[PDB]
Amino acid sequence: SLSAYKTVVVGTDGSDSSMRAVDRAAQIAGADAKLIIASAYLPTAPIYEILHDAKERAHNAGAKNVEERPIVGAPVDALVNLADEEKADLLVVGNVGLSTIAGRLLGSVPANVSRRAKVDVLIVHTT
Amino acid sequence: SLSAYKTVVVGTDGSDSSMRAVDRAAQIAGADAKLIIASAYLPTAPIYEILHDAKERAHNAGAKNVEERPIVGAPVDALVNLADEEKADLLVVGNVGLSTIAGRLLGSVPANVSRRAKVDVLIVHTT
Amino acid sequence: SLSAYKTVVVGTDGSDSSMRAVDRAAQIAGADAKLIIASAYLPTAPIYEILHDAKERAHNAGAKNVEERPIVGAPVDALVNLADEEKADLLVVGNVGLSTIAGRLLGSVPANVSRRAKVDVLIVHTT
Amino acid sequence: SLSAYKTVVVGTDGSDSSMRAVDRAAQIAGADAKLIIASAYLPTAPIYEILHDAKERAHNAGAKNVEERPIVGAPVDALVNLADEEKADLLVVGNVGLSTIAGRLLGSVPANVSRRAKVDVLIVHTT
Repeated sequence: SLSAYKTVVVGTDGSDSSMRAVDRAAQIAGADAKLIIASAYLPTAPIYEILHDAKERAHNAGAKNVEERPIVGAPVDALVNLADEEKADLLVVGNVGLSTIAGRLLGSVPANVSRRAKVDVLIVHTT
Repeated sequence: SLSAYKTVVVGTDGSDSSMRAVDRAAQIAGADAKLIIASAYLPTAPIYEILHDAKERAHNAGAKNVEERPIVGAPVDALVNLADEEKADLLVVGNVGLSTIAGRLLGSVPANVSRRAKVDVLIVHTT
Repeated sequence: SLSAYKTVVVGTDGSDSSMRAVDRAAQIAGADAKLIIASAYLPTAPIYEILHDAKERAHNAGAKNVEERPIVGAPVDALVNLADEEKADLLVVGNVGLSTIAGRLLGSVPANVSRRAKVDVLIVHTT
Repeated sequence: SLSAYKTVVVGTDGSDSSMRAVDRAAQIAGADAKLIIASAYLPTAPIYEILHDAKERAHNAGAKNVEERPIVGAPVDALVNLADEEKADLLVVGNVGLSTIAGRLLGSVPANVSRRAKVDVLIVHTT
């Protein structure tokens, strides 16, 4: 008798593939959940334009409670910290990878399956 | 303009973790989506009792169009095969892993982040 | 003109796969390199017997300079710390995994290939 | 007991990263082992030139028995096939990855640890 996701965080770097993850995250967050869009600062900084556009796409997709957020430093650690400070219950990202031997050999199976079967993959954490 | 998922496939082994994944999967499939519950066969077989209970769990969660299906041979290839044959647009599994050096060192980052942040992780496929 | 590995760290939980990784790590360390054998502490603690035996097997494999080390807390973070503290140049682990749908879906590709092609995999870091 | 590797394979795309992995693979191949350099085809031919540059770097690294070999189709499967056809006992790749939120979140832990500790990672298969 679980409840719907209340705090969704989605990462975007502005790529077209990335925007699809934003849309899906928007559809899930809807009008009752909080949607946080994040982007890693690799280098007004250009990231803010990416966040703004992403925030607009989210609104057009149905997300009413949207906010942007730059990620600083080692992205994954920052993301985990964000999830904890915002008590996120769902994290979303768009699949991506390299078509080279190394790029593929060093990947993760979930990302691989997602690409192989052109499907989305959901990992449910355990208490 | 994104609509909800139509064909949701979830994996389970009968453990507690798997049941949470089933709940979440059911909650998403709801009533207007097809929910296929899969389980890997690895020695009527006891797997059918697990699939039956999971099926009832999916029902007690809101899933209507529920159906069970045993996974045979290499589970990933089978799963990829099942999704392609059923036009699935969402695969779901409960997180799981080993806590030994090798167990943790050989895993995937999404699995790891899911555990560290006690949050679910969604990988959205691209074109 | 890259030279041979000088400081090798291998992890073991005392299983048979792990012991094979110990033999391989020992074969690489030989008589001119330092071999550090690590094991994650989960719970004289039983971990010391496992370490002692691993040390014995390393010697019988030609490794002259071998020391044991218990790993505490989150395993990967402890391993990264050890590698930094001992200036390691090669980490070794025996492949391992779960055979359930989730176990396989959440794994890494390098571990998958290792099992698929029954071969050892080596990831070379970059600057 | 165990003996050094006899058939070593190493993928490369010509990148600086790949070249470092070539050097390491060659250092291991030495003179009494065969080094098979591989490169994905279609991720006087661009791929053949890369393979040429690799054979030369390998030779200088101390590799005696070297041989170029283009990979066709999905790199991983081809690599797995190549491994079995050549009965390779070791695969080598240069660590590579994306720095975006998705890029790091979707990677594998072995690749990640290799980057964090700037160390090489070896996964020993079981039997």
